[PDB]
Amino acid sequence: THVLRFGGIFEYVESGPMGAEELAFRFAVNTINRNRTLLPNTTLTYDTQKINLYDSFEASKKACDQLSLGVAAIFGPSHSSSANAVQSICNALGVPHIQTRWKHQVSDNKDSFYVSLYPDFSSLSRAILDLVQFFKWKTVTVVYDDSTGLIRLQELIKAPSRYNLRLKIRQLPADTKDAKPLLKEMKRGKEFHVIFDCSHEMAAGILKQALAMGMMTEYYHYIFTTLDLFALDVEPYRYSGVNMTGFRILNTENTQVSSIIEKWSMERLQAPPKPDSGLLDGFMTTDAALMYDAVHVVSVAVQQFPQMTVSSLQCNRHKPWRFGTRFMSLIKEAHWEGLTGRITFNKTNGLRTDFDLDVISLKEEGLEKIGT
Amino acid sequence: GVAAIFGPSHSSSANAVQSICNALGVPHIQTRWKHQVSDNKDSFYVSLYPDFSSLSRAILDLVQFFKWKTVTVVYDDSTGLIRLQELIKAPSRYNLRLKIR
Amino acid sequence: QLPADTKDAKPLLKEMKRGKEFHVIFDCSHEMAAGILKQALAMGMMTEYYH
Ligand SMILES: *[C@@H]1O[C@H](CO)[C@@H](O[C@@H]2O[C@H](CO)[C@@H](O[C@@H]3O[C@H](CO[C@H]4O[C@H](CO)[C@@H](O)[C@H](O)[C@@H]4O)[C@@H](O)[C@H](O[C@H]4O[C@H](CO)[C@@H](O)[C@H](O)[C@@H]4O)[C@@H]3O)[C@H](O)[C@H]2NC(C)=O)[C@H](O)[C@H]1NC(C)=O
Ligand SMILES: *[C@@H]1O[C@H](CO)[C@@H](O[C@@H]2O[C@H](CO)[C@@H](O)[C@H](O)[C@H]2NC(C)=O)[C@H](O)[C@H]1NC(C)=O
Ligand SMILES: *[C@@H]1O[C@H](CO)[C@@H](O[C@@H]2O[C@H](CO)[C@@H](O)[C@H](O)[C@H]2NC(C)=O)[C@H](O)[C@H]1NC(C)=O
Ligand SMILES: *[C@@H]1O[C@H](CO)[C@@H](O)[C@H](O)[C@H]1NC(C)=O
Repeated sequence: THVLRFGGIFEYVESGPMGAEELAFRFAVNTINRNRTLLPNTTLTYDTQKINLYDSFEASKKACDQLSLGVAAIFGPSHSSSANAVQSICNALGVPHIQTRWKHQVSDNKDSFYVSLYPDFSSLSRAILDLVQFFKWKTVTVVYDDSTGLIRLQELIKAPSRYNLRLKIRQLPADTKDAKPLLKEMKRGKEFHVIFDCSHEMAAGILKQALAMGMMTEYYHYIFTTLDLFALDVEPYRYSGVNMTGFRILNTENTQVSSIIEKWSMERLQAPPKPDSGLLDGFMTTDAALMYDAVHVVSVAVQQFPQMTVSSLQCNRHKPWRFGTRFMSLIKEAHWEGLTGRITFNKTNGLRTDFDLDVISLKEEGLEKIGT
Repeated sequence: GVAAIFGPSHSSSANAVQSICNALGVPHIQTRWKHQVSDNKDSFYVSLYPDFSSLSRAILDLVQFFKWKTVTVVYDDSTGLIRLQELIKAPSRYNLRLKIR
Repeated sequence: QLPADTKDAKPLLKEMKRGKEFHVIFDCSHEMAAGILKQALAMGMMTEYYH
């Protein structure tokens, strides 16, 4: 009648409540319900459960609990261990499974009811590979942190088979934040061009230890992979003369979009985020930005189909959801220029391989856009 | 009611049944290599297939007894690049020139 | 000469970095020597080329 119900599975915080991706999902449902102009007949409710992100069975419990309670979509357990579990819950039951962060798609996965609003690393990799040729390099050094990130950079590893690069691949130590044994080698090894593959939490920690090593002269050039380089405290580095270069998807250029981020920080007012870390405060990460888009993309789909009755499904009984294929194809065919530019999926797999990045770089006047 | 589960033998479903066996306590004896995620906090699993952290140095020893200076690693699926970590990272410490296809 | 009023000697050190001067014989008190040595780090003028 006037109610639809989205699911939700998030990490269980203990110290400091309501973590980062949970706020993005709550702020999105409240926004669409408030601004009545979009979707003007039904009100969205939510059933966010909280698990550990490294338990593929605690995820499978809370997935069937939301299926028994009755939902219309599950917005991702957001980690490669339990994402593959809840995806195959949603395939047998028929319910869509909107992911929000990249995982390893196995090449023979025969599932269909999933979309991935995080940009594919089959397209980010060629965006980096284009950017190591506009700068005309012949010797790079890919540094990653966990072993899954080597699958993230396939097209950059396979690149010296067709171009003139000379790859040298290193790995950060897994346990500590002390990568000074690594950087002493790279300073001595004459490697001035680095393509770091880290999260922005670990990218700030290397960028402080690359300053204490004196490896931040005007001879170096760091390309970061993460789409959160705009949220770095780059003020200790802006005068030195380095050229950090990264991509950026979250459109700050639009006034209608940057109004949301200004309205984001007022609920983020209760956050002293320990400013001795290296992260700017009051900025919304790109992982929370995609969850705010993922609610609106499905909200476009329910607008184009008012015949949804949220039924309750059993797991132990095997029966697909009767509005499955009708509602899933509307999600794969959608457009919504929300926070992160154009959201349009790919009809073959269901991923996102068509997006609009902004190449950002470091200058003395801050961290500025130099291309698209 | 069993005492052990002898592996679903593939990287998609091995990670599922491993985390079934961790919460239930039952051992999970694997029999073929998968991608161990570096932050997996499970304990009830053994892997009788030899690790590719040790096969990789066995290959890297064998490309030096033959005294090579130019190799060409060819793999088939993308998981196999994680299989050969220590051979890709090798020209940072030796005199090889890797070309990966 | 350092500016007399401020502790901001970044207009000075931008010239010395650009002027290729790698050898400096600073005459300061240790209160002001610590303040220049922090601003010589934010300018990136503390590589292994300087003395
Ligand atoms: C849905 O998703 C699928 C993925 O499965 C998309 O398919 C991919 O589409 C991209 C489009 O960019 C294809 O990219 C193309 O591949 C080239 C690779 O070079 C090969 O071929 C040349 C010449 O034959 C050889 O020399 C070489 O050795 C390789 O064998 C790339 O060079 C091109 O992409 C990029 O080119 C340059 C990079 O330097 C830049 O201009 C751009 O970054 C450009 O993107 C070329 O476009 C890719 O092969 C497809 N298949 C995959 C990944 O398996 C679908 O397109 C998508 N559907 C949509 C969007 O509707
Ligand atoms: C509430 O929704 C309405 C209807 O969309 C918004 O009005 C326009 O929204 C579109 C995109 O949704 C913008 O491109 C237009 O610029 C908006 N028109 C204006 C600003 O006159 C409205 O902006 C939404 N409310 C808020 C607070 O953003
Ligand atoms: C790498 O470093 C500099 C330092 O940020 C980049 O910026 C230029 O800095 C010089 C200082 O001598 C200014 O005169 C230029 O105007 C700056 N560039 C622009 C576009 O404003 C510089 O762009 C980078 N150079 C290379 C070759 O990568
Ligand atoms: C649904 O919303 C539209 C808005 O244009 C309205 O015209 C229509 O009457 C609504 N349907 C109802 C209230 O059943």
